[PDB]
Amino acid sequence: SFSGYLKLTDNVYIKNADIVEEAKKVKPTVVVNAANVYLKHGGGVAGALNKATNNAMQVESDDYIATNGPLKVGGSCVLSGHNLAKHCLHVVGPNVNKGEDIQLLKSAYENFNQHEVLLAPLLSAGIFGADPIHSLRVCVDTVRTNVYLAVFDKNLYDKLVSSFL
Ligand SMILES: O=C(O)Cn1ccc(Br)cc1=O
Repeated sequence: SFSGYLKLTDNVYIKNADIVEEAKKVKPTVVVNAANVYLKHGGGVAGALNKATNNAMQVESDDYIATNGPLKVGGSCVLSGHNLAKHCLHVVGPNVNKGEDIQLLKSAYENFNQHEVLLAPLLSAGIFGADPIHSLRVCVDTVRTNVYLAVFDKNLYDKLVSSFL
């Protein structure tokens, strides 16, 4: 199971970890991907998860987009977790760098409530441009299911823990 996590609330846990390495170790039922609406897994968490699947996540995602069209910002889809998890929940948080609406971050986190337990990154953090402290606050105030947050950057992990209200 999940180990070495710091408990933030009744249902939110956090660890300084590479989510790919965490997924390979725990083999969770659900790993959350920081997806974009096109499921183009180029960089950040998406690029790293996709590379760990030997591009199988991207091939599967391109078939999903060909059939269904793009996701909405704030939306999600459930696809295979390949060698990382039973399922991958591709969640689209708003990308501030692309001028997307930051109020959609709460809608993005609501997707986590459809899964009892998840391994996840902070939505809209990193290359998505949002304030990670604000993302963690929205996470704790929105997600009611068991979420295990993997924060890649040590300095950010330390700041998130020390500033947590
Ligand atoms: O650490 C993360 O999980 C995401 N991330 C990565 C690197 C930096 Br710097 C900021 C940030 O939000």
